[PDB]
Amino acid sequence: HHHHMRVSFMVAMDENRVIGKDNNLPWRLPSELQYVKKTTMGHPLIMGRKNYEAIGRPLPGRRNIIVTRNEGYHVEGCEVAHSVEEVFELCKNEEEIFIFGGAQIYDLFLPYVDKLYITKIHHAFEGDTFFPEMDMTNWKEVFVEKGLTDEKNPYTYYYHVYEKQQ
Amino acid sequence: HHHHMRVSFMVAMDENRVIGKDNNLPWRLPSELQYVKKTTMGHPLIMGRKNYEAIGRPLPGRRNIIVTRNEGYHVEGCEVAHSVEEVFELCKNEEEIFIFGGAQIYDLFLPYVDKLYITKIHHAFEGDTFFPEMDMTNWKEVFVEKGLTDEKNPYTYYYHVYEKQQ
Ligand SMILES: NC(=O)C1=CN([C@@H]2O[C@H](COP(=O)(O)OP(=O)(O)OC[C@H]3O[C@@H](n4cnc5c(N)ncnc54)[C@H](OP(=O)(O)O)[C@@H]3O)[C@@H](O)[C@H]2O)C=CC1
Ligand SMILES: NC(=O)C1=CN([C@@H]2O[C@H](COP(=O)(O)OP(=O)(O)OC[C@H]3O[C@@H](n4cnc5c(N)ncnc54)[C@H](OP(=O)(O)O)[C@@H]3O)[C@@H](O)[C@H]2O)C=CC1
Ligand SMILES: CCc1nc(N)nc(N)c1C#CCc1cc(OC)c(OC)c(OC)c1
Ligand SMILES: CCc1nc(N)nc(N)c1C#CCc1cc(OC)c(OC)c(OC)c1
Repeated sequence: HHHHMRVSFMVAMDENRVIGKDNNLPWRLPSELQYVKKTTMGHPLIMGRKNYEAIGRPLPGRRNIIVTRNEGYHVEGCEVAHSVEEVFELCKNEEEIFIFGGAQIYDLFLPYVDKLYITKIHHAFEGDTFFPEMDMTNWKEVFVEKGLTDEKNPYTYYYHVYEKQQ
Repeated sequence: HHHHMRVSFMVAMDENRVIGKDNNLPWRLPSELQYVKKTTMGHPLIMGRKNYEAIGRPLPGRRNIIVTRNEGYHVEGCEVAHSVEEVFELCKNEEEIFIFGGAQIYDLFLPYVDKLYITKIHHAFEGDTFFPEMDMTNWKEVFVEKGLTDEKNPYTYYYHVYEKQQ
């Protein structure tokens, strides 16, 4: 609408939409992370404050934008926004931005998502944090591929990309 | 028109519109069945008498409505209707109803379909029962996604959803 960048979600979730456990990731898939790095590289990452602090460091090659209500919050090598609109202001001339989680930030940007890069992990983890439900009416799957399952990547998972039609 | 529920078709068919063989399903896709259960949950299932009897049991979490000309027909845990209009009476205040087959019941409700949930299986099965032809002009595809193909689900198939424009 009023904003001009493509708003993409980047997320990995399990069979029951779990994305987190005890303020961390419930699984380790190095190959899935490499897919994430390659796809997001050169584009802003929009992160909830909690998500960012668990990561602990600016992710290289991308604008790191942290979303917080804390008006005195500052991190070296990162930009801080306090609302959806402030993100939109900081990113006004960007081609595409990646909403990178976690759940509160996914909920925040849900009315604006144009494109969904969702990895689906075929396992039911114990967890406390969930990706929001989405009505996929007027969305089309434009990419799907099986993830690498091996000794280092011990679950079955698929990369999916959906694009909003309206 | 005069009825106020959305009339949805729920069907799985192959390359030649085959839906049945010898009064049963020509394939076993448990993942497709999982999609069907999730999509139809909480909404009425409208089933031809033959379709229902092959299933043999009320499907849980949904109003089971059986269409038959047999005026003395009764099944515990299900409702019986004898015409399209009687189904519309039973479902007058429903949000959406799912025409669940088989072919005679799809034929019956064809003039009233608003929405199509079609699974397309990329294989040509031997069969005797077919989904009726439909002119898709004035229909828009509002969702498409690849189904899961694996050891338990040995065919390639896609979920499609179409909505009628008029
Ligand atoms: N599997 C996956 O794809 C991913 C998993 N995760 C997981 O998710 C979990 C973290 O998610 P979650 O707990 O939801 O936290 P978030 O990352 O969503 O961060 C929540 C914080 O965001 C800020 N915030 C929330 N709403 C607003 C608002 N309206 N305006 C301004 N700031 C706001 C607040 O910061 P403040 O308190 O400073 O005001 C809040 O504490 C972790 O387990 C993490 O590992 C995260 C990303 C991806
Ligand atoms: N792949 C898929 O998506 C699906 C496949 N199927 C398959 O389809 C086949 C069954 O289809 P089909 O043989 O056409 O049978 P139906 O399920 O459509 O049942 C036909 C019965 O419906 C009743 N009926 C038909 N017309 C009317 C009417 N105008 N008024 C009142 N009742 C009516 C009659 O009941 P009565 O004789 O009692 O009077 C008739 O015998 C099976 O092979 C099944 O596995 C079924 C559903 C889905
Ligand atoms: C699970 C991966 C992931 N996959 C996908 N498809 N989208 C995402 N948004 C994320 C994510 C995330 C958050 C996240 C990323 C990380 O590496 C960059 C982390 O370092 C190891 C991390 O440590 C706590 C937490
Ligand atoms: C093939 C599935 C199916 N898929 C879709 N997309 N729509 C449908 N309307 C049906 C259907 C049907 C009929 C049907 C359902 C069943 O499980 C609930 C059955 O039990 C195993 C069954 O056994 C004889 C017959």
